[PDB]
Amino acid sequence: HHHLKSINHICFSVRNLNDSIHFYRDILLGKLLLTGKKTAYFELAGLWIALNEEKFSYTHIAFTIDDSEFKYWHQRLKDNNVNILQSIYFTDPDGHKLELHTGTLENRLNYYPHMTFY
Amino acid sequence: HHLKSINHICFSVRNLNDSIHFYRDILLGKLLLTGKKTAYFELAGLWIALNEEKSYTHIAFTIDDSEFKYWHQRLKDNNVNILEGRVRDIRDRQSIYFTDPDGHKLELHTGTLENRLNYYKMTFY
Repeated sequence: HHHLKSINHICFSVRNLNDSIHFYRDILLGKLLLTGKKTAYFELAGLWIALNEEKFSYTHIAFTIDDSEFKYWHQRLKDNNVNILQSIYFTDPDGHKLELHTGTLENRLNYYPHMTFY
Repeated sequence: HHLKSINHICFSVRNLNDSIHFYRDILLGKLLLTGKKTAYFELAGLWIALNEEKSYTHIAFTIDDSEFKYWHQRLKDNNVNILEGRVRDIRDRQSIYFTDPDGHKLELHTGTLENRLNYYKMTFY
């Protein structure tokens, strides 16, 4: 009893809202829901993302894709000049670190001997 | 051809034991795995990886209205760094803003995306 229920949304600061809208809505195929003065809201991978215009290495957000889609995503990111760093590692136009994976994190947990599993 | 779901989020932290206490004891997540400089948790259905390493972003979780006071008191009782929100965010049981031991800003909210959309009803797509 008493648990946080779910993720509610993520918020990212961005230098240029138009560049970020083409990245999230066209290259990553998220749904644009609303725009305002210096803001945009998307639904992407079931997650509300809020971008805030204000004209780094200590966090990343990873997303799951169908493994049969891996070549489609790698080619899509490559052919849209995305900064690329089975798994794909990349950034958005501001440098926020993102990743695509074709397996759950739990399935990696099953992969890993001197670690301690709970 | 759509991304399916969130896989996990990762944060770098200065002190793994202090972050385990924050995400697992205070926020009631579950510790799933540790390695020399690493810990993984499940929190609110989300997998969180922490990497020990000796603003531009925030992450928000949903809580029920009926649990707002429980959470606000729990964070205060644990000396968590609480940040100011809008006027009436506390009294109207809307939002709590705070940070983890490293400064990563987090939020608890009782309202969803549809509630925010209805509320704003800016350009609506």
